[PDB]
Amino acid sequence: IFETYMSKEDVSEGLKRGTLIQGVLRINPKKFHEAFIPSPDGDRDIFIDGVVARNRALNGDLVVVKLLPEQRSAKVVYILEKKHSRAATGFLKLLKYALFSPSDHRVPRIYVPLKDCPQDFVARPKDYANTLFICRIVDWKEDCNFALGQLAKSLGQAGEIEPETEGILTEYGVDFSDFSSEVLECLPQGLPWTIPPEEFSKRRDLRKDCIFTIDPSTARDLNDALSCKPLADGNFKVGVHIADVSYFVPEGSDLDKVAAERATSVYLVQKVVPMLPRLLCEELCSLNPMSDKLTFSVIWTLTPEGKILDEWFGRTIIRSCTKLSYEHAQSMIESPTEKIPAKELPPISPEHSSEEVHQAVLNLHGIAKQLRQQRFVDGALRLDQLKLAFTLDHETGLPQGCHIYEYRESNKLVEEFMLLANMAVAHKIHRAFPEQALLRRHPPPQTRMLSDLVEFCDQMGLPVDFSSAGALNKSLTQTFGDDKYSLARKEVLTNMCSRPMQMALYFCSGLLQDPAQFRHYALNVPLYTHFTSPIRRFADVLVHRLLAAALGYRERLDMAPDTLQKQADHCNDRRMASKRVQELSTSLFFAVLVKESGPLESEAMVMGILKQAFDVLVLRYGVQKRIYCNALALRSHHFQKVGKKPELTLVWEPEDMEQEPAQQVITIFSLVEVVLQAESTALKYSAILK
RNA sequence: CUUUUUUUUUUUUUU
Repeated sequence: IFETYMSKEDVSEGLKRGTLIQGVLRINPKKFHEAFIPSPDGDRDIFIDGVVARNRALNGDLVVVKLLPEQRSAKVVYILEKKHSRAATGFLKLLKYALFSPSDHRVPRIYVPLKDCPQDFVARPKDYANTLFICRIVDWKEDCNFALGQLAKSLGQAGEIEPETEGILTEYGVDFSDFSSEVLECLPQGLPWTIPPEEFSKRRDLRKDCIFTIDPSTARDLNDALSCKPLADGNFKVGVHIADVSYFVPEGSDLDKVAAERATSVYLVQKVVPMLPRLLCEELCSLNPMSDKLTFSVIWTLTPEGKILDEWFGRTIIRSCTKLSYEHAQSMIESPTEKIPAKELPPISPEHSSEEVHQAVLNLHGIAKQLRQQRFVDGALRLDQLKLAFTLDHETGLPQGCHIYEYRESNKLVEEFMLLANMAVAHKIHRAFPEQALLRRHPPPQTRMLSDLVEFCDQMGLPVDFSSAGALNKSLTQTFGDDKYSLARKEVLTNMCSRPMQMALYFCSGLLQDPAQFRHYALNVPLYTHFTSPIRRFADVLVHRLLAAALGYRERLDMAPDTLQKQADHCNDRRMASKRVQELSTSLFFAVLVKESGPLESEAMVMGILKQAFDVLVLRYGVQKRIYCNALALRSHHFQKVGKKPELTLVWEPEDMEQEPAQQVITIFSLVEVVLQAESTALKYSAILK
C-alpha cells in the first residue's frame, strides 16, 4: 500500500516555501530498491530507499520529494512531468489475470487480463515462453504491488534481429510509423520539380564554382557542401553551403508539427528512421551531384593559417560536380604530387576536372591542420572512445564480422570548417536577437566525483591534473603514447575520465541571466549552436529561421521565449533517447555476431578488482565484461590490498599432480587474454580466461 | 515479482 499524492496548490506552496525539492529520478539498474535525484547544491545526491517510498515513479520522471528528518533520504510526494514512455517489452507467464515480466529491471511487473491474451495461450502455454510482447502501462492502484497493463501485439521470436529492433524502438518512444496524407499534401507537387524563376534574383548564383561534398559511401541524404578557391595574393576563398530546408517547411503546417514532434532522425546498423518524408530527405533538399539546389551559405576569405578577414552570409544556388567519400579523399590527401587515375574516382560533371578537386582538398587540409593545432593550443578537450562497425549479409541481414571505425584526416577536414560555420552563426544570431536565440551549453563537470578521480590518480604513478580542460587534454596527450600497452592505458584512462562529464544542452538566450552559463566547456568557446544539418535536426531549422530573420529576408519570429525553451527541452530528450537507441542497436548486433561466430579470442586490461570477480575491457572490440572466479578452474584465490591498491592472486589447478601449481597475479592495468563464448540464453555470452 | 554485488560513459563531426 502506497501513499496518496498531495494537491498541486500545496506542491507550489511548499516548493516556494522551500520544504520540497524537485528533480529528475534516476533508478539503479543493478539494484532496483534504491533511487537517486541530483541535489540543487551539488554536494551529494539525494537517496530514496525502497519501492514504496519511490511511490509509483518511473525512471526519468521529474518528481517532487520531501526529506525525512535525520546522505539525505527523501520520498516522492508528487510527479509534475511524466517523462517516461510507459511501455515495455517482455514475456507472458501465468500466476483472473496473467503476469507480464519486462526485460528491463527498473520497470515493475504487470498484470494483464486474459481478454488481451491470444485465443490459445491459456491452454498449452509452453510455446509462449520465448515470445516477445509489447505491453503499455495505463493505471497503477495505490494498493496493488503490480501495475495494470494492456497488451499491444506480439513481436516475434526472442533472440532475433527485427523483433528486438522494433521492441527497443518502441520502448524509447521513437515514432517509426509512416507519414499520413495530411503530411504528404504539404509537399511540393509535380514529379519533375524545377526551381521557380523568381528565385534567380534574391539569391546569389554560384553554378560556375567547383562545389563538392565529402560524405560516407552508405549515405543518401547530404546536408552540406564545400568549396575552396586560391586568390591572387596568397589567400583563400572558402565557402560552406547548407541545404535550404526552411524554404520547404513553412511555419504552422502539419509537416512542421510532425518534424517538431520527431525532433531528430535515428540511425541504426541496418536502417534509419528519418525526420522528413523521403522526397524532402532524399531528392529536393539532399545535395546530390549534377543538380541545381537552393542553399544558405557562409563564405570567408582566410589566410593560410586560417584567420578570418571577410565574412558573408546569404542564400545561394549551387550545382555540385562530384560526390567524394572518406576513402577517395584520403587517397588524394596521401598522394600530394601524383595524378590519381580516373578508374578509382567517382564520376564528375564535365564542366570541371579532377585537378580542381585535388588541389581544393589539399588546400582545405592545409588550412584544417593549422585550425586543429590552434584549437588544441587554445584548450579544446576531446575524449574519444572506441567505436566498431559491422559488415552485413545481403540475403539474410546477419552480421559477418566487425571492424574498428578509424578516425582519419578527412573526418577532421570537414569538422574544422563545420565548427567555424557554427561559431560564426552563433555570434551573428546572438548579436541580432539577444533575447530569442537557440544555443548550446556544456556545464563544468561535477566537483564531488572529480575529486575521487583526483585521489585515484594521486596513486598508481599517473601524472594528470583536472584543474581545467585543456590541461586535462594536454596531460592525456603528453604522458604516454606510441606503443602497444600505452594505447590500452589511454583507452582505460579515457573510459575512467569520461564518467564525471555532464551532457550538453540546448537553451534559449532570453532565460539565462549571466553570460558565464553561456560557455561551452569542451570546445572552450563562449558561444555555440548547431546550424549545418537541417535535414537531420529541427533545431537547425529553427536557427535557419532566426538567421533568415536576422538577414532581413523575412519578419521576426512571433514566438515567445518560453516556446523556444519548451522546444529545446523536447529536443534534448529526443537526442538522449536517440543515442541510447543506437547504443543498444550496437550491443544487439555484437551479441548476434558473438553467438553466430563462435568463441572470439582477444586481449583485455583489468580496470577493477572485486573480492570474487574482476572487470576487464576487451581491447580488440571495446566492451567491458566481468570475469568471476566461479567459472575459473583454480585451486585457490586470495584478495589483498596495500596502500589502497587491489591485488588478486590465483592458484590454478595443474593437469598433473607431480608438478607445483602455477600462479597468476592480477592488478590494475594488467594485460590478459580472454575468449568470449555464447551461452544457452538467446542474447547472452560470457568472457572466460584462456 | 527482479539480475552470479551502491547510481552517473561524456564532448565534437559526418551518416
